[PDB]
Amino acid sequence: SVVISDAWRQRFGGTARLYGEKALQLFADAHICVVGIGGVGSWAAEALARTGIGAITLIDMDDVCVTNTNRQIHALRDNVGLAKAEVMAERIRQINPECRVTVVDDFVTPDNVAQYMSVGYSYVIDAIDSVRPKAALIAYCRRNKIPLVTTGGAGGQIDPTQIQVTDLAKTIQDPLAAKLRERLKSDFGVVKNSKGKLGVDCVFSTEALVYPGFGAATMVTATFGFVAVSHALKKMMAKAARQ
Amino acid sequence: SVVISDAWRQRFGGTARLYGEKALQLFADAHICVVGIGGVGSWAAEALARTGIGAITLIDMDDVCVTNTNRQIHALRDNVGLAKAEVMAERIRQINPECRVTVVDDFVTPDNVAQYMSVGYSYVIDAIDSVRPKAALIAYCRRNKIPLVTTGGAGGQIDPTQIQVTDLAKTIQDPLAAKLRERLKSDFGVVKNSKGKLGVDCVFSTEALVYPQSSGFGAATMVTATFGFVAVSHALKKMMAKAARQ
Ligand SMILES: Nc1ncnc2c1ncn2[C@@H]1O[C@H](COP(=O)(O)OP(=O)(O)OP(=O)(O)O)[C@@H](O)[C@H]1O
Ligand SMILES: Nc1ncnc2c1ncn2[C@@H]1O[C@H](COP(=O)(O)OP(=O)(O)OP(=O)(O)O)[C@@H](O)[C@H]1O
Repeated sequence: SVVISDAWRQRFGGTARLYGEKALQLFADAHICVVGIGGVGSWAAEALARTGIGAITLIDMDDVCVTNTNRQIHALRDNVGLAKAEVMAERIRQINPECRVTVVDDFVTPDNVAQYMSVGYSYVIDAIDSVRPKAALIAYCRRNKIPLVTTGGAGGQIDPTQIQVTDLAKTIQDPLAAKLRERLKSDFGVVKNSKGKLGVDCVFSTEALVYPGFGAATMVTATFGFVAVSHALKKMMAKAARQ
Repeated sequence: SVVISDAWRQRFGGTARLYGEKALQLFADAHICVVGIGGVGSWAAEALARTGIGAITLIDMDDVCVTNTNRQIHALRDNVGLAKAEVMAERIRQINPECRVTVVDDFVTPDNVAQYMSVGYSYVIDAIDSVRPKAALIAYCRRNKIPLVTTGGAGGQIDPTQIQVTDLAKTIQDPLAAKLRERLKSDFGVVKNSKGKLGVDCVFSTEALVYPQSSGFGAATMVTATFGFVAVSHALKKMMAKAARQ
């Protein structure tokens, strides 16, 4: 459904060499949504674009702030005060002019989550920090079998080598992930499996949290983003191989 | 000491909250050199800037090519055909206008390495791909006790969770590192000591290589950038430890 141009092949030849032609087409035909374009999600957006994903949706309504500078790819002096999602969309268009980027200038809420998630995404990357919306987002994708990867807390951590993906039920050292399980259970009835799983893939770190509200670093928060994207692409490729 | 301005505190207050106030100033006073502004070094540079490093030198003479798009932070439509180091420098100035950024529009060679490393860097991040000059750079820094972190090959890899740090003698699934060791031996007589170590810290991955599909190894942002990020984290950690020891 995207006809790969010669220019696209120039941009993404390295992607073809790594994942294969079938994968290159799969990515070019994919539509991935990132919700929250902050210290995790902005790097996830970047990585999507640089891996030949053919359509990307970004959901956020916040502006670039100078305090974002330590950990968000869109935080540059001339961007300050502009909407994070539009700034990122403009950058994606510079990475891959043929990528179809949509900006939703809104916050996902429990009342609008169904209408936004129901578009038909290949994958959803959840990089929101507010717990009530995040729980609602995860609950919705999970019930509807919308492929999702969610991300735990990326602040207060210095070691990018401790980042990994596991079922949301098995995360450790992560109070955000913990409070999410709580909310899922009580407000959406989401609960453990036969196997002790919630069936929700989560990027988290095993690192014990560093208290000074938390600080953050690019090397860690970006790696959350990148690990979420690589997890998604792996799943998508495994699915495409199966059928 | 570099004076930390109120604007600096606005940009990097998150850094101070994570690493502490002493570290904020250590980073502001630091001068770190990145050699090779590509799949790994471009993201190393980005990360140094966003962590409040006060001086950064960038060494490369290559230009931004459209084929860099899959894995280099400076590869955008408008930059194609410009010098990588200059493009990256301009971006660092947008991240932190008070960072002092030096561009060396050249390649490191066995004949210029001493002059370029004679500067007194806090740290050197070696992200070059060419094995002969890579050996020359590493051998120079090692002999001179210049703090350095190198990396092996970042291509042919899809899993950013397998990246970690070991001594250069101990890397696996990394033809580049292997050649590098051969060249260190053959050209600088640098060889393993009694404990099996070269005394060179190297970012590598345990991942089995993914060979060319569809003309050398491919690469992805998610992995090559994480190489650079793990290099920066390692360097900052070592710098903080040496400061505390002192
Ligand atoms: N319900 C929501 N829908 C979409 N995006 C959201 C929602 N809630 C939060 N976000 C966004 O998620 C991102 C979270 O990013 P991150 O945690 O790094 O921190 P930030 O909010 O930019 O920083 P700070 O904590 O300093 O305000 C932000 O860009 C934020 O605007
Ligand atoms: N002797 C050297 N000194 C400084 N930089 C170097 C040296 N040799 C190579 N480099 C730089 O190291 C970086 C390596 O990056 P990377 O391996 O991603 O390759 P690239 O050269 O942009 O890719 P390709 O040439 O395969 O398209 C490049 O920007 C390159 O110009």
